[PDB]
Amino acid sequence: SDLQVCLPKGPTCCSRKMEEKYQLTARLNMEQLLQSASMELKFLIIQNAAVFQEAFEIVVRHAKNYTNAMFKNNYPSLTPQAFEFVGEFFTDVSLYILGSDINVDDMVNELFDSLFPVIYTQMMNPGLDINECLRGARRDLKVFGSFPKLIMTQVSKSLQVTRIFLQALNLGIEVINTTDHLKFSKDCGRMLTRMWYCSYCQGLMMVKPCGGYCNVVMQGCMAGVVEIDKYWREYILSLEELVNDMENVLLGLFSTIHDSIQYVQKNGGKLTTTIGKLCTLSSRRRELIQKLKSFINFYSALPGYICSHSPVAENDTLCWNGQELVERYSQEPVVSQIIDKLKHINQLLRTMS
Ligand SMILES: *[C@@H]1O[C@H](CO)[C@@H](O)[C@H](O)[C@H]1NC(C)=O
Ligand SMILES: *[C@@H]1O[C@H](CO)[C@@H](O)[C@H](O)[C@H]1NC(C)=O
Repeated sequence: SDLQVCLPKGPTCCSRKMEEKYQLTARLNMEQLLQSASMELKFLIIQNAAVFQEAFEIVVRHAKNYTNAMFKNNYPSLTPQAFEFVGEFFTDVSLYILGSDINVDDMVNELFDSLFPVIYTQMMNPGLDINECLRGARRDLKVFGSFPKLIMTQVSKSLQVTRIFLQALNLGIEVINTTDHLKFSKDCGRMLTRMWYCSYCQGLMMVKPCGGYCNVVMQGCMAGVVEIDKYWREYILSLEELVNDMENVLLGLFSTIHDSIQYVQKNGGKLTTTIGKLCTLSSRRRELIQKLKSFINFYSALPGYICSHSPVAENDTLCWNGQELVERYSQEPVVSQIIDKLKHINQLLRTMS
């Protein structure tokens, strides 16, 4: 008589307060169903994100170790200072891989800025306050040739693809975790309450809602959610485009650095006088992608999941149509944030490869 959701066709066994209860369980039932649909995909990316993050850090640590080892072996006169700017470089390497605001060109530079004064003082002119004059002379006189720019492009290409690979996995975690927190319209909350519970208010014990009625209701409130599909697909294929490395580059840096130190030593005669006057991975991300491609239908199949895991009369016979038991059935802001972040990422993937 005073109900606001359950259309009272005949009498009704539930009051207004019982309509609250049914509306809140409708909310809770929807969130649980969405969360059950997204659990297995969420855990897949969470697993891989944790593994790949440690695997990359193992690579960076191994690359730092070997660069320090070739400094110990080939340039003992540059140690222990060598250990300081090598460690600072690879620390910034990791920090950049994990998404922090680090400038790759500033990394490579600062490395050669710190490396040149000790090369001059210990290898070229044996025999502290003039240090800043030497650091400026490194770049102003281009003592290292194209070696810094060579390393610059060599590592910026591989560190950018590794950084975006991690950023893409985490953002995938972020949007899939956002699905089961998706708040819906007030009209849908009433429709879901009608579809799932308002039959109990009419005194029915085993009646299930119609599969067709569930389809028009689900398509009702997932109209915005389903629009994410196109962008979620493009995210999957763009991620496949990137995987199809950074180890070989980072584990080759010593070689390039060592040759750069030979290069600056080749013109020492004129340089000293001028300055004196002046002063199994790839298998893992392949398996991840093949497992991620099984979830390309996630957003399109989502209304199908909610109806197929809720009790419905698929036959559309002897079912509940939201207001009565029939013989046959007749028949943005958060979502836009998901699409924006998907758009931003997809663009970022497509440009790398
Ligand atoms: C290798 O790296 C680990 C951790 O960075 C360090 O404890 C160890 O001393 C390194 N070994 C060599 C030979 O550089
Ligand atoms: C999922 O979302 C909830 C609430 O927004 C948040 O507390 C939680 O940390 C998120 N989990 C992940 C793995 O992002």
